[PDB]
Amino acid sequence: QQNKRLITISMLSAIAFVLTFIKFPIPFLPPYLTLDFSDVPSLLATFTFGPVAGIIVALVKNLLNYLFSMGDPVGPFANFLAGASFLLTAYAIYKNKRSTKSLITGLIIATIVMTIVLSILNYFVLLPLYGMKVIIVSGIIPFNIIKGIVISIVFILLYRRLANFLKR
Amino acid sequence: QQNKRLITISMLSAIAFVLTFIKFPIPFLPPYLTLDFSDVPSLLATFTFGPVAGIIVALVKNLLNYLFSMGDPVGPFANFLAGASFLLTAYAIYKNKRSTKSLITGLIIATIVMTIVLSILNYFVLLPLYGMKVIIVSGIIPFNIIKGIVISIVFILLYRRLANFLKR
Ligand SMILES: Cc1cc2nc3c(=O)[nH]c(=O)nc-3n(C[C@H](O)[C@H](O)[C@H](O)CO)c2cc1C
Ligand SMILES: Cc1cc2nc3c(=O)[nH]c(=O)nc-3n(C[C@H](O)[C@H](O)[C@H](O)CO)c2cc1C
Repeated sequence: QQNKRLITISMLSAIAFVLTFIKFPIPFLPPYLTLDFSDVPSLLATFTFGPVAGIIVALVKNLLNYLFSMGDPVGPFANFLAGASFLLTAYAIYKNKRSTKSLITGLIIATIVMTIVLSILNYFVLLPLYGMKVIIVSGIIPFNIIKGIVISIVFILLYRRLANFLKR
Repeated sequence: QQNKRLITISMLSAIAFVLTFIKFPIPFLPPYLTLDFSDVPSLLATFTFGPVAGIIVALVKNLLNYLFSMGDPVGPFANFLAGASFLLTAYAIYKNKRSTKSLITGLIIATIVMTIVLSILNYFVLLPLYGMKVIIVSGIIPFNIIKGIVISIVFILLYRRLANFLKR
């Protein structure tokens, strides 16, 4: 039971960690911003268990990616922050009344939050990925948008294909 | 707490799943027997939490490997059985009185069990990896032995290098 939740959380983290390495920077946009579906399983986790289940996934994926894809000891962090802010608000919307109309709108406000909060913390995190400008933040945002959207599209498709033997 | 256990179990499963693909059949021995350290983290899991924590890891690693490295819908199973039999007895030895002397001997009896039980179930599982002879079982055993040993050596080294800031 508790163990059933734990087992699946683990599987989702495994797949996420994997997809962590299938990253591919965006044309015309900065390359420290890479983009992967290490976040889609984070979302299946959250719309199956808690948002806490979700956060566990975004978090474990990022830690592992840290040790290994090291040399970028911040990138991991930004990827977590986006993951969690977005998954949190998106759940903090699909949470309330009803479902599907709510899920999708939860994803739209989700990417909007994510982009805001991250363009903010990016004006106090782009600096430490010097350790390891405004025009830079307007290479940032365009990115965040597409991540929001695309993760949403992919998530949505798969979450759909759960109807299969979720029932039928 | 419960969540701390769950987090680390997840990390260990992620690393295991990964190491699942770094496999490399043994010279002079059959090639459906591949050999990987997808089992070492299973062991760190068990000598840190339950043997149940251990089994969760050997199990999640094998499931994922199933879906993906499919085409071998039995290999996954045999890898689980070895993993669990060995990790189980090895813990069912380091469990009792004292530690280190017990840990190592737990690994010795562990590989001896694993080899026995698997050469057994292999005389009623080599057949279904036709679906998907005695001389074959004496390409099997020599394998099982080296897996026991080598996993043990590797496990032992790493488990050691936990002294670092496990304390100092
Ligand atoms: C400086 C820096 C900024 C990042 N900003 C974002 C971001 O704003 N949104 C996002 O989804 N991922 C972001 N990432 C994550 C990036 O896609 C991923 O962590 C890669 O591992 C970086 O190589 C950022 C990474 C770095 C290093
Ligand atoms: C027919 C068959 C027998 C196997 N026997 C063993 C075994 O005896 N011991 C072991 O540790 N792994 C065994 N494996 C696991 C193998 O190393 C791994 O799971 C690969 O996925 C097989 O291609 C076996 C796999 C197959 C297909």
